[PDB]
Amino acid sequence: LPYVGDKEPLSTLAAEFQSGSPILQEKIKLLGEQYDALRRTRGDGNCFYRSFMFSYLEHILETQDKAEVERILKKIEQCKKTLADLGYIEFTFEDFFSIFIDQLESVLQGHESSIGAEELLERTRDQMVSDYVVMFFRFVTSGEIQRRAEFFEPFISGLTNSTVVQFCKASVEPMGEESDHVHIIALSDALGVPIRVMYLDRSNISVNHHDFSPEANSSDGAEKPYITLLYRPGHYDILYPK
Repeated sequence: LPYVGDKEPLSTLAAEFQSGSPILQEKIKLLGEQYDALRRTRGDGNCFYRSFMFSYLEHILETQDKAEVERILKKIEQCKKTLADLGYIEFTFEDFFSIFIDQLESVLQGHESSIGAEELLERTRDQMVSDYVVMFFRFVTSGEIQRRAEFFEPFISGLTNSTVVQFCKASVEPMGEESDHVHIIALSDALGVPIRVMYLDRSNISVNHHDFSPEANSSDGAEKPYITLLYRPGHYDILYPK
């Protein structure tokens, strides 16, 4: 029931699908040879954003990579400008920006408002913080898609049969609309953080993956991502390499 779960061994995912498709069972087995743990998110249609929020903040907490925080803060500030250039007035998003930025600061150590791993998890489980951080990612993702509407247009109208702004208002901005590859391209482009997604689906049997990053998403043609997510229909969970 919590928004973000505790770390589990991959064997619990394996037990969960012990009567499932043999293809899925073998992919889970392959997953367990490279990954030590899994962290689930509640399946409410915000899983990609919620799993990204936790794994990213936890990554900063554990690495104390202050230079990475400074980098994303610069990107976050330019996400504010893309939203303003599209006509979003600041009161529509300012609370989403300030709450996420507060978590970025809180997870860096050495000042009055620093927090630890337990309080971070506590905050990602609190709706009045977790949902605001999710809405930040949704607004940042929506702005990046609209800013590059002409580039995204053929892909969105091949997937759906709607315009770009239609897609953003219907399936990016509202809470509970689960993310697809268009969300993940736009978010990783907007924030500049690579994301590895492992696909636990029915396609030799292997677990397909894709690395989303400003470099990999470029149409002209790096470092392995430090965020790894597991995708199933309706689910994005956090994977921990071994």
